[PDB]
Amino acid sequence: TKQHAFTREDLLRCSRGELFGPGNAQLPAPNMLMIDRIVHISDVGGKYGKGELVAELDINPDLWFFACHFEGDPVMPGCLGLDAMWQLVGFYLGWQGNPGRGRALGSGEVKFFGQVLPTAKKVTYNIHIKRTINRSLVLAIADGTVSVDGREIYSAEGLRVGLFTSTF
Amino acid sequence: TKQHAFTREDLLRCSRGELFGPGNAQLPAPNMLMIDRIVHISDVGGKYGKGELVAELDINPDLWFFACHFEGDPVMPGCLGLDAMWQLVGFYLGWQGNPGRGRALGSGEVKFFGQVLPTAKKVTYNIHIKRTINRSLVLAIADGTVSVDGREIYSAEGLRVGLFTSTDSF
Ligand SMILES: CCCCCSc1ncn[nH]1
Ligand SMILES: CCCCCSc1ncn[nH]1
Repeated sequence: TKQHAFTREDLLRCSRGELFGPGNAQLPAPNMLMIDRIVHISDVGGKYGKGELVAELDINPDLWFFACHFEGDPVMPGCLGLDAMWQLVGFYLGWQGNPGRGRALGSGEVKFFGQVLPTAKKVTYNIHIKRTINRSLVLAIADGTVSVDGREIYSAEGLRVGLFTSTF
Repeated sequence: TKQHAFTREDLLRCSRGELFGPGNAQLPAPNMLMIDRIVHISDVGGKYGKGELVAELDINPDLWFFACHFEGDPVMPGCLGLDAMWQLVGFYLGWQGNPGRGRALGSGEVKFFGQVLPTAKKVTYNIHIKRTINRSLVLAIADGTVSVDGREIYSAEGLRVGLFTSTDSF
């Protein structure tokens, strides 16, 4: 029943609410959307055996955030790479067929120890689903890392995203 | 260490690199800047006795992020409120007179347990500096909370921001 890779246009469709349906998970649209394509997604395998996503974002100097962050010293904001990981975990929940709107619930340790310059080519996200809880509220817990051109730069442990039937 | 409150235009000046000077801390400019004003900043008091910042962001429905996040369900992204806390801690380091460019280093527990709708009036940030380290790299550790119209919605423990001179590597 399941598609395992998505193009930018599949994601934009999701952003309109047309991939998972109305009242279900949506990715944000530009300029908040931090994913160009989902290269792989399954509910088996991964670090913990409970699924995995691999996603990419193409970089070029003209990306909007580089001009305002910072003047004379462009660099992609860490919060945006962080948010991509939440975006992806949300996407995963909706992709599993669960109903409701997505909201990030937070995380454990987050680390930034590198940066994305405008001279980079591609950012890649790797997410490992640790647990899904299907009680009175439905939620996913995952670890994620963000890499730029092969090199690992951010990490986030215990990312939490939850789904809300009635919008918190 | 002298001025204890800043206006939006002080912050835009900072964003140009004209408040703390070249090679020192800068806030980002719009649309990444998540602060309209810093209502209070000192290096004494706060939760831990090592300083405090209180800052505000005015909300209105036409803020850019509401239109793309999400279509049919606008809500301020949590990462942006989070980033405001890092922006503020960075600002604090430069305001103390330390040299170097700011980079968020991460945090411990982050919690989102409410939201900012476009019908809100004002987001307020409260940051408590826990520790500053002035070793070979200079950095600040702080807890912060984000509130909307009086109500507490996000919290971040162990926010870390560090300063990087022209010799310091990333
Ligand atoms: C203090 C302003 C927060 C923006 C910096 S985001 C960042 N990228 C790599 N490290 N940190
Ligand atoms: C499902 C997409 C993940 C982004 C939700 S961002 C958020 N807004 C208020 N709390 N958290």
